[PDB]
Amino acid sequence: GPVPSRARVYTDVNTHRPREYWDYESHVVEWGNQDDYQLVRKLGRGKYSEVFEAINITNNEKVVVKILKPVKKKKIKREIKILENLRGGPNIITLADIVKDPVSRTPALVFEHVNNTDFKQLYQTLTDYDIRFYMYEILKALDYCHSMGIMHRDVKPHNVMIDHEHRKLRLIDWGLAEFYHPGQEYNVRVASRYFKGPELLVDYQMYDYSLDMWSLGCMLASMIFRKEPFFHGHDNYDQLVRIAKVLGTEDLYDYIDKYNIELDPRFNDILGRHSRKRWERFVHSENQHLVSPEALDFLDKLLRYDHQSRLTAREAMEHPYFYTVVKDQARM
Ligand SMILES: Brc1cc2nn[nH]c2cc1Br
Ligand SMILES: Brc1cc2nn[nH]c2cc1Br
Repeated sequence: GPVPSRARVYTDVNTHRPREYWDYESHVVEWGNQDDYQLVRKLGRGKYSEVFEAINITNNEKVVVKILKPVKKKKIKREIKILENLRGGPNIITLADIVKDPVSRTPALVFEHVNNTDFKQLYQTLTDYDIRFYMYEILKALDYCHSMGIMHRDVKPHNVMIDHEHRKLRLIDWGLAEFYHPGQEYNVRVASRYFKGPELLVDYQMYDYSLDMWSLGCMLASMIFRKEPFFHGHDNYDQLVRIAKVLGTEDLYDYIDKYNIELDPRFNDILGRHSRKRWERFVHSENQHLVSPEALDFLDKLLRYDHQSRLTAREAMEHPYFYTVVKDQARM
């Protein structure tokens, strides 16, 4: 059987809180009236999504309304409880209200207004400095939610709303976020293909906060190398092969042996043997301005097979890559 794992940081934070904090199934929701709002327009968030710009009639304030997709209410209360727990945290989207349509009875979340400019639309046109600035901003949100015992699990450019004129950033879509409890085995069918950590791909269930750090690595790699996605798999099996071709197969199989992972039979033929590639392989004339020794050292320390080996959010924030950002923050 597989070898147990525990989080390097924030391991027992939920244990030391009242049951009410994390026992989201016992949470009682006071449902508001969706009649306090009027939808203005549908926000283009993809096919699955049902997000709208709206106006709160009571005070003429712009808001964003997310109509919850028919789901186990377990998941609904989970997203609500996580949002409520993280409310007011650095770069976390603010849940304003919780409502139901009186006729349909369908649940909906009302958020603080933000522009519909997600990071995917801006993150391939950024300067060196701005990549570091916004990465550091994302890291604030990750450290906070992890410090509060929550892993996001869907960290990707599409879930990062950015107001580039006022330099503001919000981490959004907490619908896959879950509370970390040491020993718990989690669902591995979370996150999007290109940002799925190796632990998800080999079906290692006892993962932690460090999942989000892999996803952050994938985003960083994609930005500095101008390669979208960085790991471009056909499916979940070929995704790990794409990773394997960069990180190499030696650390992969070492990782499998360390945690005694029963590797799916399909993987046997498709992985092969590959060297660990030096990051220089991905630098070219059109991306050389975004790539530095500091960026490559930072990237390397996020993208590890072994989830234990990856930088924590706080450790990442104190990496040399962010020195000029930290400096400028204190100046202001
Ligand atoms: Br306002 C509002 C109007 C709606 N029509 N159908 N669903 C709705 C949800 C909200 Br909130
Ligand atoms: Br825009 C937006 C989209 C979201 N998806 N899930 N939560 C969200 C919050 C906002 Br604000």
